[PDB]
Amino acid sequence: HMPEEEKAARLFIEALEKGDPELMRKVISPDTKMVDNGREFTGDEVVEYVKEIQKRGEQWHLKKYTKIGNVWVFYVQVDNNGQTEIWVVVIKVENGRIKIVFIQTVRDEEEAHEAARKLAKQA
Repeated sequence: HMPEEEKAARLFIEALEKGDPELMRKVISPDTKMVDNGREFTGDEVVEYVKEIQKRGEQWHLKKYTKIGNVWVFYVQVDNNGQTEIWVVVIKVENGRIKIVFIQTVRDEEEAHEAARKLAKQA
C-alpha cells in the first residue's frame, strides 16, 4: 500500500519512536546526513543518536505527516521528563535510502508549518 520512498522515511521515524538503533541501521547509509537544530550527524552517528534517545528515555510520537514536493514532512510530539514539544522532521529519500534529515524544535503548530516550508526548501 505504501511506496518504498514513503516506507523508508516512515521507518526512520519509527526507529526514533521506538528508540530502536538496529531499525535505524537498516534505513541509513554511511553518507546519510541528519541535522538536529543545527547539529550535524553522519552515518553511524545517527544510530548512536537513537541509542541516546533510548538511554534518555525520550518519547517521540508521530502526529501526522505529508509529502511536499520530493521531501517528507513529519510533525512529531517529543516528551522529556514532564515536558512536551513539537519537532518538525524533514526527510529526503534518494534511491531508497535517507539522504538528508532536518530536525527542528518549534513552539506552535503555526511555526511548525513555517519551519517545514523552510527546511523542505533546503532538503
